[PDB]
Amino acid sequence: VWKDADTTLFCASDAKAYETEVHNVWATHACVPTDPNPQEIHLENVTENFNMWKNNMVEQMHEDIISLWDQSLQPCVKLTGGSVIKQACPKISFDPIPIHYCTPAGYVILKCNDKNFNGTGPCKNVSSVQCTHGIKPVVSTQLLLNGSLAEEEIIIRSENLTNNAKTIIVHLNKSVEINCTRPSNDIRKAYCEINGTKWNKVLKQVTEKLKEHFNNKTIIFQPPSGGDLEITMHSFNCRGEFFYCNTTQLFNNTCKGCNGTITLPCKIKQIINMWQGTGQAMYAPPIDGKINCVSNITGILLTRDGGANNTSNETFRPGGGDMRDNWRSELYKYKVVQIE
Ligand SMILES: O=C(O)CN1CCN(C(=O)N2C[C@H](CO)C[C@H](C(=O)Nc3ccc(Cl)c(F)c3)C2)CC1
Ligand SMILES: *[C@@H]1O[C@H](CO)[C@@H](O)[C@H](O)[C@H]1NC(C)=O
Ligand SMILES: *[C@@H]1O[C@H](CO)[C@@H](O)[C@H](O)[C@H]1NC(C)=O
Ligand SMILES: *[C@@H]1O[C@H](CO)[C@@H](O)[C@H](O)[C@H]1NC(C)=O
Ligand SMILES: *[C@@H]1O[C@H](CO)[C@@H](O)[C@H](O)[C@H]1NC(C)=O
Ligand SMILES: *[C@@H]1O[C@H](CO)[C@@H](O)[C@H](O)[C@H]1NC(C)=O
Ligand SMILES: *[C@@H]1O[C@H](CO)[C@@H](O)[C@H](O)[C@H]1NC(C)=O
Ligand SMILES: *[C@@H]1O[C@H](CO)[C@@H](O)[C@H](O)[C@H]1NC(C)=O
Ligand SMILES: *[C@@H]1O[C@H](CO)[C@@H](O)[C@H](O)[C@H]1NC(C)=O
Ligand SMILES: *[C@@H]1O[C@H](CO)[C@@H](O)[C@H](O)[C@H]1NC(C)=O
Ligand SMILES: *[C@@H]1O[C@H](CO)[C@@H](O)[C@H](O)[C@H]1NC(C)=O
Repeated sequence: VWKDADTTLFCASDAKAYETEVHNVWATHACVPTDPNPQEIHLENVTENFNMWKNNMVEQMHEDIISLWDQSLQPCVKLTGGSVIKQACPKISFDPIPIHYCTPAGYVILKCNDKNFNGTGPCKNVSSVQCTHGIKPVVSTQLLLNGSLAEEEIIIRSENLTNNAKTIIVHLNKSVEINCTRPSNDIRKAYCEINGTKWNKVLKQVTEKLKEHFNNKTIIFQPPSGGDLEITMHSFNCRGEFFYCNTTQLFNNTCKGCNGTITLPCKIKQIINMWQGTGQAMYAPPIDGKINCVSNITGILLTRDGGANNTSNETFRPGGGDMRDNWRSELYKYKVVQIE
């Protein structure tokens, strides 16, 4: 037997001693080797309750990535509320590795295997594990990149869909590749390429889903409605440089003559509004050469518009901000229980 519980966890990863990539370096000195012979035990006829939106694993993971980034990203200037900390800003090596989260002696992780699980509520196929799977801690906005895929249909996730303040995580079942380049030799201009057909058909499918959850209303996509660039743009980090990308072309409800390659305009930014805590950080101009990342779009962060009850439509805008949602998109199937 086992009661819901909250303990300190420990991490595991196959990081490399000689690799100077920051994620490996942090995982070398903060985690242990991954479990060599894992084994999950299936709890026969057991039904368990899960709550992805009220899970402490997420906060512990969040703290980890805040520390990783605090030890690894070295901005030339940092401007946190009166503080103006200055320091050398060498260009660093950057590429996330999977991180496992593991329970201490006396606790275990239950793993929801219900292929249509939405994150909250009950779960009939429950298995126990000592460690989560390898989770890449990919920091980004608007789009979830390089995560897992939904096992069956496209899953919709929300602490409470009725409430229009709580964010709507969409879990795709078919990844969409995003290919972003800063060509070699204005060195701050860059662009991401997406297959239109692939994208647009997926967005169609997403529309289907949202309609079912909203009395099959009219579903409208629009770009953010004000805010800072980290919010109005799809932001992420590629090879250490902060890419901001305009995603207006993706939320074009019109799509006809739009089945080709979608090129979204992007810029690398040196001054960013940080996500760890309040403050600004200045980095040095970008490295030379063809800076590129090819990534899987695996989920979308939506925020539904308020004050529409009295109409026949529901409009959604891409909506990042709280990184804890990124972690939630992989941790949704897990929960810690104190063993009895
Ligand atoms: O705990 C919370 O809910 C808020 N925390 C307290 C302090 N924070 C903020 O003030 N902001 C506000 C600001 C715009 O308003 C955008 C910030 C952001 O996400 N920047 C960002 C930088 C680099 C990358 Cl690659 C990226 F994907 C995103 C989030 C952080 C979270
Ligand atoms: C429960 O999950 C497992 C994966 O761990 C998979 O075989 C299937 O979805 C379920 N199996 C049984 C026997 O219920
Ligand atoms: C998730 O499933 C539960 C039923 O187990 C339901 O109560 C809840 O409303 C669902 N949430 C979403 C977003 O589908
Ligand atoms: C991208 O998606 C494909 C299939 O959807 C998968 O095989 C591949 O591993 C993914 N790439 C990354 C970097 O996760
Ligand atoms: C993904 O789920 C949708 C329903 O939202 C379904 O129509 C589609 O066929 C699924 N795609 C795959 C590859 O399972
Ligand atoms: C709008 O929708 C919310 C949630 O469905 C509801 O509580 C509220 O009464 C509705 N209308 C107004 C005018 O607030
Ligand atoms: C979900 O949100 C709606 C709108 O704010 C609210 O009326 C309802 O009570 C909420 N449900 C829960 C369980 O908090
Ligand atoms: C990504 O784009 C670059 C330039 O647009 C191209 O050279 C490269 O082949 C592309 N890679 C993939 C996997 O599409
Ligand atoms: C784009 O997507 C379609 C449909 O998924 C696929 O058939 C095609 O090979 C992809 N690439 C190009 C260049 O059209
Ligand atoms: C994205 O591009 C459109 C036009 O293509 C522009 O009107 C919009 O302002 C751009 N987004 C931002 C955040 O500047
Ligand atoms: C996604 O995975 C690919 C392959 O490992 C990597 O090249 C790319 O940098 C990743 N994207 C991000 C944003 O981490």
